[PDB]
Amino acid sequence: TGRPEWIWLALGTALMGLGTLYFLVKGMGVSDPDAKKFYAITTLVPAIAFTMYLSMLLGYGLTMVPFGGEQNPIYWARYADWLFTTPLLLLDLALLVDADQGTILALVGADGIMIGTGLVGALTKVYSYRFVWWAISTAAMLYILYVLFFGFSMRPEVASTFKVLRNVTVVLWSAYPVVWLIGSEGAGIVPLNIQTLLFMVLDVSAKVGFGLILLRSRAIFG
Amino acid sequence: TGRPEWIWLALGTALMGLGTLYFLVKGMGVSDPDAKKFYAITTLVPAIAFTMYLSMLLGYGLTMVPFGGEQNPIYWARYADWLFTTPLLLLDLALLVDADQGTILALVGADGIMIGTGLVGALTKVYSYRFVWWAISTAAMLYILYVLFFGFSMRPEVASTFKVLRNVTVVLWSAYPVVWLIGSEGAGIVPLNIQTLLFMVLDVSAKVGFGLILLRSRAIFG
Amino acid sequence: TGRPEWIWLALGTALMGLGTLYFLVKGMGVSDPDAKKFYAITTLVPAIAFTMYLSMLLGYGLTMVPFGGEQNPIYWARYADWLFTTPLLLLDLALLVDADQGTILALVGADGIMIGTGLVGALTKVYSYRFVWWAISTAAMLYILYVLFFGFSMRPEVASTFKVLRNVTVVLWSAYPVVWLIGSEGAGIVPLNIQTLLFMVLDVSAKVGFGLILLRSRAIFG
Ligand SMILES: CC(C)CCCCCCCCCCCC[C@@H](C)CCCCCCCC(C)C
Ligand SMILES: CC(C)CCCCCCCCCCCC[C@@H](C)CCCCCCCC(C)C
Ligand SMILES: CC(C)CCCCCCCCCCCC[C@@H](C)CCCCCCCC(C)C
Ligand SMILES: *C\C=C(C)/C=C/C=C(C)/C=C/C1=C(C)CCCC1(C)C
Ligand SMILES: *C\C=C(C)/C=C/C=C(C)/C=C/C1=C(C)CCCC1(C)C
Ligand SMILES: *C\C=C(C)/C=C/C=C(C)/C=C/C1=C(C)CCCC1(C)C
Repeated sequence: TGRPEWIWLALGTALMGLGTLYFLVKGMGVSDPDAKKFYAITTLVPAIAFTMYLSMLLGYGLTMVPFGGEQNPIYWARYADWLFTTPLLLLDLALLVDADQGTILALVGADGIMIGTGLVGALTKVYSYRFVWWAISTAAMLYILYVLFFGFSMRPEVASTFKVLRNVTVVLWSAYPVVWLIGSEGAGIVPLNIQTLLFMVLDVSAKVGFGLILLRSRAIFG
Repeated sequence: TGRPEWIWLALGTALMGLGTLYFLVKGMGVSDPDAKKFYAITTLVPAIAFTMYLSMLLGYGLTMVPFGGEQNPIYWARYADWLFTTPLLLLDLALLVDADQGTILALVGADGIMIGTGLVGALTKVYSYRFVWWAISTAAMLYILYVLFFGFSMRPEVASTFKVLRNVTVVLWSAYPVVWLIGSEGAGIVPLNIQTLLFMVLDVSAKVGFGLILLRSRAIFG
Repeated sequence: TGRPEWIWLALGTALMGLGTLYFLVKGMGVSDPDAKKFYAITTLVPAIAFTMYLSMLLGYGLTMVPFGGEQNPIYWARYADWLFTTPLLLLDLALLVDADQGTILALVGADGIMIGTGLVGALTKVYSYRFVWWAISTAAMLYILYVLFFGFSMRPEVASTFKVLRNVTVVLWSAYPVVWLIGSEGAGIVPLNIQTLLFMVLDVSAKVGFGLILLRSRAIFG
């Protein structure tokens, strides 16, 4: 179509779709109660992203936001996607390390604030304020990464896989506030099609790649 | 009023209301921890539907959607209703069979995708796309029914009641994608008042009738 | 700014902000699994309110609602705030008394109906109907307070702290339906700036003061 970013949305849609079907088939047969939780989460996440990418592709998950005296196309559906997939993702890490519930609630709450304020920032019409919400969102992100890095005796296999996905999480999650800032959502330093491309690549990395790593570990089996 | 479907919304409102009060009174005295969960769920579900039916009756839970070059009255509040009551309903069946958490998360997630994409379909302005979302929603439904049918040793009483409500669930839930397709939401083969009538009858069946069956079983008691 | 209520929104923002940082620092070091849940909740609640107060201060968490032939400024973000903080608050009391899950689900469900119908009331354009939703919301509140008062052997310390926060909860929560009724949201007997002032004072009392009392108790430690 007329939206140059469509190809990234179509590609994103296809890969989340393919990832969902992979994990869906991959998850067949799994009877270990613990393995099943990781499979459920890891299958659900790209299943949601699939529907959210398709809504952006079809034009539903997009709105227009006035700021800078300009009409800025804001794919709100990315935030809806993140609002559900990032706590699931954290759930993966919490179950991994048998996190305390209080810590999980801390993380999921901080996460909802993270996406919620990033959405608010994305939809805020007063340009300067966009970055106040960015800053607060980023602070919630930093809290989360802090908890994950310096909070989260497990078996060596758990500790081992946790360290991998933990380092993946930091680099990956940290890229999102940077893509937003430089992208058409924030400072408009990079145009929307490039920004969509970037977020697509991070999302598929976070929602299929991350799952491929997790589900490759015996750490998910009790 | 001027909306011919009002009587079905008024009737739906009254019966969910009456059902809530019934289960509320019925639930008094129940001290068994397990029985209390089934009562909580089974009381909450029509309590929510009551508020959602009343919002449709009063005109709040309704929006207008352009497609087919027509202004289509979409009772979005039915989806809000379903978004909360159908996982509760699944919760009833999961607790029944002592489902694994991973399986519950699978089900609740698939359920949210089911209602979420059905809502998206209901609000989609490009007519053809309405049915893409229908198809995806229906696929999530089929997944759920698959899990419930061929996934979900329990006591004979549990197995017995599970089989009943399971068969009820399949026929009942399966009717919804058919009513949407033929109704003014989808192909416009049946007009809105008839479609509302149909959904009211299914909702009261799913939100009061189903609860009457469940709460009639000793299966809910530990 | 031009909104006379801003100072109450700015003050509310500052105090929820200060409260969050206090509990955040206060919560450092806590390793007791149980204490951590109370800290997580009690820190998250004003963290959310902080973001919600700031959204009202900046003008994002506000919409205009036609009724009485007037344009009524409705701070929808207060309801978003409440929708998340009041179940957390109930969670605090449930964990306190080791509530049955069925009872918690009952409470959280009734709570969502409470805020959900109060939001619907706040956004309802037919003036009379505003109070039908108020009445239903209030009935859900009364249910909750009923459960908390005459439903919720614990150690004397638990029973002791529960009784305090329980009495706090009744007086505090009960003030909200009164402030809405007399405030510009309901009968317009008290103007919006006064109404905002009132809700700010209740919110800080409920979201920082209540937490200061809870976190002051050894009842939160296993
Ligand atoms: C361990 C196995 C079986 C791996 C195969 C993965 C297949 C699943 C579906 C396709 C997507 C997954 C690949 C993960 C890679 C990412 C981090 C990002 C790649 C995105 C872009 C397309 C190029 C890569 C492909 C492998 C599709
Ligand atoms: C087991 C007992 C006590 C049963 C009595 C149920 C009473 C509760 C409130 C009213 C509604 C419930 C009836 C369930 C029946 C449905 C499947 C659908 C009937 C809807 C339409 C009205 C006609 C039936 C009535 C019984 C109200
Ligand atoms: C037990 C200790 C350390 C108490 C100190 C609390 C400090 C935290 C942040 C500021 C707010 C908290 C005070 C709670 C009081 C309320 C019930 C309402 C007071 C609101 C208005 C401002 C005046 C009071 C202040 C103490 C800020
Ligand atoms: C899809 C899955 C994941 C891992 C996405 C991660 C999302 C974030 C870490 C987003 C963070 C944001 C911040 C910190 C500030 C700007 C707004 C964002 C929501 C993009
Ligand atoms: C109220 C309670 C229940 C049991 C309602 C069930 C709802 C569904 C099974 C709805 C399914 C839909 C699908 C499959 C596709 C069209 C959109 C719907 C959301 C109606
Ligand atoms: C912020 C924290 C808390 C304790 C707020 C409590 C909120 C309520 C008890 C609100 C109740 C309402 C009712 C009963 C009817 C009018 C609408 C309200 C949502 C204000």
